[PDB]
Amino acid sequence: THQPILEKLFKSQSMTQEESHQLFAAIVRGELEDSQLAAALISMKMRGERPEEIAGAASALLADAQPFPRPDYDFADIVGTGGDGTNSINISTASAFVAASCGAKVAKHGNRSAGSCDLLQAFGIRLDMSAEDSRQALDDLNVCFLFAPQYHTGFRHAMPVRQQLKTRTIFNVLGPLINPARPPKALIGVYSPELVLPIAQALKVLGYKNAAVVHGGGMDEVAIHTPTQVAELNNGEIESYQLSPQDFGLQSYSLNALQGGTPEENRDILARLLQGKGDAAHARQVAANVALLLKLFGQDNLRHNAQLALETIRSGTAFERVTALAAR
Amino acid sequence: THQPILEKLFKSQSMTQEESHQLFAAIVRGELEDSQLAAALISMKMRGERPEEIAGAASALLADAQPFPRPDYDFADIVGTGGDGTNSINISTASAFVAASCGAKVAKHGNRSVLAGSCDLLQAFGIRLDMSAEDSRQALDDLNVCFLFAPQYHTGFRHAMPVRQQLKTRTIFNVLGPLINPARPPKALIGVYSPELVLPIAQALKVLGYKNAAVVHGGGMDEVAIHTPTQVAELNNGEIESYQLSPQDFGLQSYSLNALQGGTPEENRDILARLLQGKGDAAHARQVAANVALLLKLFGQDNLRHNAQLALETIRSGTAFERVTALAAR
Ligand SMILES: O=P(O)(O)OC[C@H]1O[C@H](OP(=O)(O)OP(=O)(O)O)[C@H](O)[C@@H]1O
Ligand SMILES: O=P(O)(O)OC[C@H]1O[C@H](OP(=O)(O)OP(=O)(O)O)[C@H](O)[C@@H]1O
Ligand SMILES: [Hg+2]
Ligand SMILES: [Hg+2]
Ligand SMILES: [Mn+2]
Ligand SMILES: [Mn+2]
Ligand SMILES: [Mn+2]
Ligand SMILES: [Mn+2]
Repeated sequence: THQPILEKLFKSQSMTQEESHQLFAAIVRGELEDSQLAAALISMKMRGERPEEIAGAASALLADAQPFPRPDYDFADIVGTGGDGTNSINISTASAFVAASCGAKVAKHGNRSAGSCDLLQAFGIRLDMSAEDSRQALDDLNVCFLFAPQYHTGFRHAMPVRQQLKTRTIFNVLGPLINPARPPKALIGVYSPELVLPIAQALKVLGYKNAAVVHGGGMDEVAIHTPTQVAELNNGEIESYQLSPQDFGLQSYSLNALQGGTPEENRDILARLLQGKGDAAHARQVAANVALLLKLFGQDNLRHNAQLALETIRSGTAFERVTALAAR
Repeated sequence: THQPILEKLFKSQSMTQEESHQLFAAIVRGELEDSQLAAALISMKMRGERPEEIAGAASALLADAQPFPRPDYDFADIVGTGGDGTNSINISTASAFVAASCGAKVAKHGNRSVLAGSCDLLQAFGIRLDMSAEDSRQALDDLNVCFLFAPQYHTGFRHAMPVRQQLKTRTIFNVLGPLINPARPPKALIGVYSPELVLPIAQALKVLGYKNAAVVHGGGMDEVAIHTPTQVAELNNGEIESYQLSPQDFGLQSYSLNALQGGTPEENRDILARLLQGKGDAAHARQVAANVALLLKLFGQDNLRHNAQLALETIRSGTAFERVTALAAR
């Protein structure tokens, strides 16, 4: 029992990485009451979560998470906090398939909201695949999907309070920092510009090799309808800069061009897209995100990266990868 | 749905008395989930509850309080937030019967918290905690005193006890108890567990429209003390004045906090018996004399030395215990 930590929080005092690790270890184990878990989440919220706190929390959740045979070769994650406000299509999910077809190995983590992960079901992709096969799919197809629920069983002890609270808390940012395959590289999108730098520093503490945290025009990704604020981690060194669609040799578009629809529609969108028959704005936003991710693998010419991602798309070869995966 | 108010709280913004009233008017009817109530309580805790918010919340609780036929003559309450970690004898309860024995009408409101409490004492004396409002009002008319037990008049005060004990930390609820007397008295001697709550609580009382009141804290006790100076905030004719009083201001010897200490409920019951009968410890009598003395100030009696002297003669007289038995006889 950690009463001692809670009073520290109630005094607008931040926890140490270890104190936060304890608190969140007890949380995913259901050791806390609804009221306590809520007081913890709200006290941290009002004060403003610190990088060491976010790292300690994530560090805890991963410890509880189910095992995954982590490979040696380089692979990464392309995931975002979501809830950006601007109803858009599933950029990250599409980018994972295009990236896997553009050289990179992507092990994506994430769970159903409509929304995301639901259209993966629609493509006939068993969300509860075994850690054994996902590792296999990753080696053979350069991509796999790790559904949070089966890896973070304890995450359910926090859902009720989160829902009833209907407000943003540290759990919104801990979603992307807990891939059970512990990837060394990652493209992480955040719903707010103020989150870009904090997360970056969190990933550093978590010891990530190469990573990028993005936000632009309200999107928790790389934007085509406006500049994207970036915080890149490399060699334990962080750099801040901003990118525009012309930096990928792409033409700036409009957010509206990237607007979601419904289960059936969106399935068609991503299908007819990965098949190389979608809109131009859709192909652009994706290639832009894949282009920045490829920079985490050492490919520094964003324009060439974008051109390749775009041709890989138009190739249709990506969709043949949701099918190869849908058979296991 | 009060989601708009909860989102405002999470941004370190204060609610208006109206908003506060709405939010707590929902809390007492068990309409909020444990998570939401706890979030609401912690967010106000961390920021610091304002006078206007304390009033809104109290107004809400009083709205759902069972009725009580409020007399037109002057009467008062004498209660504190408790929880001062002092372990002293029951000052306010004793001061309640002594004040009545010399002419002051006292309709004391008592909260629950545990035996080990003022109501547990009166219960030990044989007093009916579930006496009807009519009977407590009839006792106030003839005996100058009566006890209004919280659980009997504030049925919604319970929908918060589970969360309150789980959180194991102070919240706005610790200070609402003393402000929700169901008879809505025009005068009151309220004690608080910390010096910084004196002014805010007196400011809330004014907002709630109290005529004459005094909020105090003295060397750790939520009562007027004689072992050290007492922090006071007095409301009179619509204005609040701040000052401290000292034992000497009452003409009383200054005894230690330790000499006021109590024990088991049984010790506490007999201690209060001997005291009220005019056979207790000097420390005990003196500490009560000081609280009754300030109380009478709310009744236009401005000389504290005289007030304290009257309280002492009232105590050695033994009538205060007489009124105890009489209250029990009903
Ligand atoms: O609150 P909402 O607006 O519904 O968004 C929240 C979701 O968005 C993110 O998807 P991810 O980062 O995996 O990107 P995707 O859209 O490409 O799946 C995240 O994984 C959530 O599932
Ligand atoms: O149990 P605690 O942690 O101390 O907190 C609650 C206390 O508040 C009440 O005091 P009251 O106003 O009735 O005055 P009295 O106790 O001096 O009679 C009650 O009698 C308890 O003493
Ligand atoms: Hg490529
Ligand atoms: Hg009197
Ligand atoms: Mn995304
Ligand atoms: Mn997104
Ligand atoms: Mn008291
Ligand atoms: Mn007391």
